[PDB]
Amino acid sequence: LTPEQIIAVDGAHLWHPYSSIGREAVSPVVAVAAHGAWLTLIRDGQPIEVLDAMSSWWTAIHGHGHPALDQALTTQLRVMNHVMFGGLTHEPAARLAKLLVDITPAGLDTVFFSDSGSVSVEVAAKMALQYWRGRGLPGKRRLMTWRGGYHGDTFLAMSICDPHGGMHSLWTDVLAAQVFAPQVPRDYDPAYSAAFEAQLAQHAGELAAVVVEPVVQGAGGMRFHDPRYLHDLRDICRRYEVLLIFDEIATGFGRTGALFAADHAGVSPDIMCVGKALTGGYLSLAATLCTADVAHTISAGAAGALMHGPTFMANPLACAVSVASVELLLGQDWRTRITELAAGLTAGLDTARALPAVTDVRVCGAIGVIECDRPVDLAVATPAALDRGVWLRPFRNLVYAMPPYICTPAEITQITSAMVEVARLVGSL
Amino acid sequence: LTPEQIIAVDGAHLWHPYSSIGREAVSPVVAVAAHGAWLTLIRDGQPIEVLDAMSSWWTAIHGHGHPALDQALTTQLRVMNHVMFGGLTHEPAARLAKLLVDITPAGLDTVFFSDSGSVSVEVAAKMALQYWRGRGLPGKRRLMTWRGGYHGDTFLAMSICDPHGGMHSLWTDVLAAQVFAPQVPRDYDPAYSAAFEAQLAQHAGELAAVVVEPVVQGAGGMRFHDPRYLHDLRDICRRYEVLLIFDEIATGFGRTGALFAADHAGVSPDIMCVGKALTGGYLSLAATLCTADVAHTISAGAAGALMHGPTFMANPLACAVSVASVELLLGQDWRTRITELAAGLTAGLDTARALPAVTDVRVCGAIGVIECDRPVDLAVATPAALDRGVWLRPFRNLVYAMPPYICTPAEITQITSAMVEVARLVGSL
Ligand SMILES: COc1cccc(NC(=O)CCC2CCN(C(=O)c3ccc(C(C)=O)s3)CC2)c1
Ligand SMILES: COc1cccc(NC(=O)CCC2CCN(C(=O)c3ccc(C(C)=O)s3)CC2)c1
Ligand SMILES: *Cc1c(COP(=O)(O)O)cnc(C)c1O
Ligand SMILES: *Cc1c(COP(=O)(O)O)cnc(C)c1O
Repeated sequence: LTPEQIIAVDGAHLWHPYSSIGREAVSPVVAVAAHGAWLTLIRDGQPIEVLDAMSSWWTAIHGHGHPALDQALTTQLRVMNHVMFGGLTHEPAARLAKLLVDITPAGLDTVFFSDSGSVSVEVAAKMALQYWRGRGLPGKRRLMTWRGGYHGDTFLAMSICDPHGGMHSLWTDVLAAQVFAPQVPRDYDPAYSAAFEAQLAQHAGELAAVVVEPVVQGAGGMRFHDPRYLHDLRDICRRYEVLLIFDEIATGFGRTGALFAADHAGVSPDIMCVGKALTGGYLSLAATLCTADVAHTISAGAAGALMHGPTFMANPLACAVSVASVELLLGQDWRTRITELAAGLTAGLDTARALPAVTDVRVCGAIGVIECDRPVDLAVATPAALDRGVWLRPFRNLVYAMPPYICTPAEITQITSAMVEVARLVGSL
Repeated sequence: LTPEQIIAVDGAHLWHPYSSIGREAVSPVVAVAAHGAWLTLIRDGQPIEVLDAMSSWWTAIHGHGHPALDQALTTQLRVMNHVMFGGLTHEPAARLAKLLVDITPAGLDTVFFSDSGSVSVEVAAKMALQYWRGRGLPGKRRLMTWRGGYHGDTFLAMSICDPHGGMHSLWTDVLAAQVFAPQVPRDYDPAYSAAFEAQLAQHAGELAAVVVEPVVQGAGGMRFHDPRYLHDLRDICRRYEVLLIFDEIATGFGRTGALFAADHAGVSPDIMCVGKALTGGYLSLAATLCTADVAHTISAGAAGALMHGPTFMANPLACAVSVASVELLLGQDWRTRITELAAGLTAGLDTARALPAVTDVRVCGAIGVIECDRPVDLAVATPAALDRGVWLRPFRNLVYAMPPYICTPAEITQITSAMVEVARLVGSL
């Protein structure tokens, strides 16, 4: 198919994320290649190379087509594409499980592989509920979180997404009613934690778990909070006998400046989810880790097993590329790399603070955000960035980037310049 | 890692489908290769070649390491591993969407890609709910099904799984309460459809959709029913204005002897799910298709969009291998191939009917089932099958196979021989 033919098929037959059929304000742009930090896109019928400032939705941490990751995939392909994980095991699964247990916050000893972040969140919830059932406490079945969160699109995951953000409005009566604390603030205020505790205390006997995104709330608004809040959550959960689940599907694998965002706080959750960058952006894969205590309690309960098993559980191809991606991250000075990227993002976005429509500029590791005082027009913003050689996708009032770790200083300058200019056009009209 | 090292890591760190940690009666067997219809497994320190009689949980329709599928993957890898589907489109997605629209039951004109069958079921339910909300009838929010079904492991999917088979007593107050008709019989009985209608009639104003597995119920007990029931369902659904959803995640792509199981009845559902064999068993991928009417009604509603969007939506690698797998199937005389396979299964399983512990023998397309009078002990069955050069995984009281389409007549008889011998041992204790 030609780009024109692709557009015709797409408009007629393809759903996109959170999209319509037949009512799209702008056609999607045809992507024809991806290499390193660059996508090749079709603009006016011609192929142009642009920076993947979004890392293709947090995924492309090592860039596209990294020789080591391409090689890992092709190597596994020649030996074993896939076998069922029911009754069989294999080297890619064992290698990955071992790596993940070693590098995640202390105490996370068991690994349940699945196909996506939303599924890994549902697995996490299932672990939590089956845990309390194994303790003879089946009343502990609700979840608590703070506002501003995102945990995926399956129906349980939706129930802990921000009620405004995730629109409880058109989903009233269908979603499980969970417990929501107020939006966690940026700066540390012990009074927020005390209030969180007081609210949790009232519900402790019906709560299985607190579930949060640590340090960075991603799709719900690109908000940052002080790591000390996670220290408080660990303490509150310990004292009131409620499990703590960290959703690191967006934050994992160096993105926030630590290997996992929990490391900023020096705290371990009872259960942890990982996903987006796990395979370095090659293939869908996710994992849910839990402590020995959680695993043994589930296994010793009346049920005797965790009642979940995805068809493609622990897929050898996805596991093999993940092993390569993680080893590639660990085998370099990733901490200095992210620090340099953060510095580059800070320097490049600093000029945005003075712009009339800009309310905030914030950076955390390899994440850069310009917050505006009004919604960003995608029909204006997208071509504005493309003409500058950058692929950006604003959301609501946010112009943001989470660039590949391989981006040079010159590339970060190019990304930030495009971001600043998108923000300039917001306050123009 | 050596096979012994894999076992050690596995026992300590890896969850398996529907399993415990540290309480497994049998260790998993190490798989070290897969090629064509054969797996290389480690048994007592030695590699052995065995037939993949399960097609690696219904996935490996063309066998493992098929050159056309291997090549399709590496070709796509050379150009573009992945890009975000938010604001971008690509050739693999367009090629696959066009194919799927053109081969599925008539009227299924739009395609939503996701990463697993369970997610695709959640997307189907979301489509149905959003459809009725777009019609100003939000009271239509429940689902109806018949007993014996399986639809995946996420929480909404669980709500329509058989209440006994999905131990809904273990998930009492947590699952959505859905409407269950009695187990659909094997033989056609107009009285059953009359009762189905009478029950649906009572709930019509609160029902968004009927959701069923067409013709073959897989994980809920490998049961077959007369296709005429689907004709009745389509009629009932039309007359009472309830959407019809077919879950073809197990039945799709030739498995039951028709391209899709709905084709046995000439029936088109409003929404359809596909998954297991979609990529030929290489990679996780699923799709939910719906009619233009459903798509337009969602798009014209208050939301203006289907509120779902997986990170790896329409992954180019997975889509590219799926294109090759679907084209490979359509490019051969698959119908004759499946008829030959079914004949081989029927001929080879006939002797089992006489065995003392066997209650039924049944075949539908490339699916062969020996139903026993007692739950099958995996500790006996697995080694017994491996001794006969075949990988079999019984569940409950069922010794069954869904072999790769590429199995020769000799290989099919080897599979059935092993199945018969397993059934013979079941009656030996
Ligand atoms: C998750 O909801 C529940 C709760 C309690 C019991 C159940 N039971 C079921 O879902 C039965 C359905 C079957 C699904 C498939 N299954 C499996 O062992 C496997 C699943 C994946 C397998 C692979 C990829 O090898 S095997 C056996 C159980 C479900
Ligand atoms: C699930 O029901 C609702 C209804 C209304 C709002 C919401 N949730 C939201 O608006 C916040 C969730 C965001 C998630 C990310 N998002 C996206 O468009 C994308 C999701 C995946 C994208 C990719 C892979 O490119 S873009 C925008 C919405 C959910
Ligand atoms: C994206 C995301 C999910 C859902 O992952 P999918 O792969 O899109 O299902 C869950 N939690 C968080 C924190 C995420 O960023
Ligand atoms: C396996 C299966 C599912 C779930 O698919 P996963 O990829 O395991 O999530 C759903 N429906 C049916 C009919 C299936 O056979």
